Amino acid sequence: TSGDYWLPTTMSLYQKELTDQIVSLHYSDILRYFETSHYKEDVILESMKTMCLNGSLVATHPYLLIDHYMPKSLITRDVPAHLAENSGKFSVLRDLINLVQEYETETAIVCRPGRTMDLLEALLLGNKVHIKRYDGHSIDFSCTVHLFSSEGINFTKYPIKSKARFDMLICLDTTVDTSQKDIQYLLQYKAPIVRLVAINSIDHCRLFFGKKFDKNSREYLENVTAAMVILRDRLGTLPPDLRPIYSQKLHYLVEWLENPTVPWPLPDIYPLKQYTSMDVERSLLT
Amino acid sequence: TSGDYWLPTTMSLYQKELTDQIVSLHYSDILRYFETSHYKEDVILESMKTMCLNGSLVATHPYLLIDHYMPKSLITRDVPAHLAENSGKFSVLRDLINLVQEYETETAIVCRPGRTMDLLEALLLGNKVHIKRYDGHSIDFSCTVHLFSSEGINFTKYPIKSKARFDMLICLDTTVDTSQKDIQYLLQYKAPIVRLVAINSIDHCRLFFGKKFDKNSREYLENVTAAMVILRDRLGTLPPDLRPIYSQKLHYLVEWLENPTVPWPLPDIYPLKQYTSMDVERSLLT
Repeated sequence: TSGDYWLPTTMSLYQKELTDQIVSLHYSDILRYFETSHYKEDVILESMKTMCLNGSLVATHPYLLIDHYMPKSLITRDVPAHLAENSGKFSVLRDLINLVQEYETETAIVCRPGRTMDLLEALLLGNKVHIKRYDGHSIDFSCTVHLFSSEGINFTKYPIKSKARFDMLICLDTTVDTSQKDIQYLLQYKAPIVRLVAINSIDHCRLFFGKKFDKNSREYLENVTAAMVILRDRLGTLPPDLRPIYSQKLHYLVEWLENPTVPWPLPDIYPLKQYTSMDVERSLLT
Repeated sequence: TSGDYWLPTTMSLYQKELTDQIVSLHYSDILRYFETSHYKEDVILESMKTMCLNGSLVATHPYLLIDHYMPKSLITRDVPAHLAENSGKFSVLRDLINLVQEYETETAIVCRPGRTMDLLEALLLGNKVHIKRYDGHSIDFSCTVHLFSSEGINFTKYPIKSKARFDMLICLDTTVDTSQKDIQYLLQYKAPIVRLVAINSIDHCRLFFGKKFDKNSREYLENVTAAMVILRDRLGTLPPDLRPIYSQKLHYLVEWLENPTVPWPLPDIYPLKQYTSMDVERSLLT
């Protein structure tokens, strides 16, 4: 295929409920937003913005949104499994690095800076992997995983030590813009993009409609929020045919990890319906 | 020891947050309750009551409180692990029946009727166990697990088929009154009580102060609610010395399952502090 693939992930029970709660907090704002369509009050424009942000943080990990109860130490042996258990996306990734840590490879992961980067590292300490960060921060393996910010790197204070290609570039959140100059640099080190996408979540909406309407388009923001709200009851659950692949811990993907030139083994990004303002109001009544 | 033992359990991340949310919903009522100490308005008396009930349902399983997103089928192979993952108490019990299913034994479990009973069954379908219910409802193993209501049985429409002792009686919730005539009947079938107690939760409060003050005592209700609210930041986390035992999946308890006459391997119920109305107001400001 194209070198640009999505890897759908699940949602925790907790991740599903937090999203249902985020939507409900913004109930009034959502209706105000679709009602007075053709002015968009900034109280309300930004109420939708923060809603999509919050739903997006949860989609990757609930700790990005709700701090307390978070382990004082992210370094203890129990942490990696605790984090995977509370994010369907971390789980998928944990299964993925379990396959690639079997290889002599440099693998790149791009995600937003800050706490996302520290939880990614916390997680990867449960894999047999070297971890390199390029933000001056942090807490005998054949595979090294490099963590890059999606919001600006700085290769002249932190150069790539590698020497070798990145065999794949993983996108953890929809915060990553793979077209930016810094990521296009990583992709050409001598590279396939796999995007971790929680099914039927804001990630899935941003991705799919990101084609459709592009930019900070009118119909983009609207379709993305209508679908986030409406699809909110089908968060993180896979079509029945994907289920054995994930249950078998993504072993399905080994031939593709062997030959990254081989066609992507999984279905293309599932289409998301175009929803009406009336579609959204129905969903909110229920 | 005495034949009456507690088995501390953990809390899910989701279980901890729901409890922090339940407490917060009742913020005003809690302060009103401790403020006008010496009249207790029933609006407020029952506000504390429902708070303790809700915190107690979550302590056993969040689905007892928040229905939606709950699997349409509790019978599919994935369900048992999904339920254990969302209740620290279900996890402990899953580890426990993994030990005892190795034996030719009749094991009794008492819990409140209704959905608690259906989730207990859902869970136990993931163990190599026979399951008997005595409430006319439901969805080659050496071990059979009998599920009894804590709120009245009816042995003359559903008699014990067993023929053999119950080697242990497990208390899932604080809903079980082991002194009642129906449970004292089960305990003498020719029996050790193990109580599944989520640490630093309402279960732990009811148990500990249930000695202390007994009955629907004045100081009982008050100490139990002050401690629930105050201990709400230390929900479900074990003292460091218990952690390998649970990490090693309760294998620590096998010699005791071999000889139930052997002294209980674990520490006695940890004491809970007596808290002030001023103690509770501090906790609520923070």
